[PDB]
Amino acid sequence: SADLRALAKHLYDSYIKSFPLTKAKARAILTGKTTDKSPFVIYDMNSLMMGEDKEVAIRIFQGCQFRSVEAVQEITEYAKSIPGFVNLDLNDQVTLLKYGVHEIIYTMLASLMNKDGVLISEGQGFMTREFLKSLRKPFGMEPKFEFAVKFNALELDDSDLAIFIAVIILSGDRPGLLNVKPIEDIQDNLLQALELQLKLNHPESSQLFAKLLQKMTDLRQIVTEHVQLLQVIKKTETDLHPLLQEIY
Ligand SMILES: O=C(O)Cc1ccccc1Nc1c(Cl)cccc1Cl
Repeated sequence: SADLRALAKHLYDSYIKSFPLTKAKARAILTGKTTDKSPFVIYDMNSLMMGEDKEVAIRIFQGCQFRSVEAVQEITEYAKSIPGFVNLDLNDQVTLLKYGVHEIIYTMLASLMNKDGVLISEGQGFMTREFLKSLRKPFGMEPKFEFAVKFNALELDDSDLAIFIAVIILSGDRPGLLNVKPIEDIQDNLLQALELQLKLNHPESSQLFAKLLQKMTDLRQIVTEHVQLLQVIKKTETDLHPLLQEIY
């Protein structure tokens, strides 16, 4: 039990060290807290180009593409610090990440979100949900917002997210994995540690562990729909990053 707690601290340390915008910073920026600075708000085309100070719809997709890329670099950096990940068969490390990064992006994306919009550029900016929903065509972050709303109601902090994200990466159901068993061995560990952490950090909360695993369903749905859209865009525009091209 003391070992699981120690494993939780490790993941947390590494999470802090791998992701410069945490959920705690992001919430401070959103709630006008004096620990951090207020963002500029992008709510329309006028304030959009007013906010680039700092086609529009194409410019914002490419922007999301560039931010996704950095996300992958940071998530990759984080995976290397999960005990046993770097000991795994190389082809599988690549496999696990290739299929997990999207799921993690949306998880941490919820960290940047409220029912009214999302933080961007390390909290410097705040693009509104309506402005995005009105962006066209095609430009329709709306399901990401609905998951965010549901997701953020669990009220997990960064030390929760750190373990949960580790679990996601270590998914032995990932397609085309050579050796499944060691990955599962690691995930079982992460899982058991997530169980204890949620039981210690949210004691009044019931079945939060179960509730937190169920959300992995929602994540699959989101990512499938995302990939479909991106494939349609790829055939309606002739002219992705070498990392972006790799995952897709
Ligand atoms: O612009 C932002 O920072 C939000 C954003 C949009 C698209 C893709 C990624 C990100 N941010 C982001 C980053 Cl930079 C790292 C880890 C997880 C997330 Cl959600």
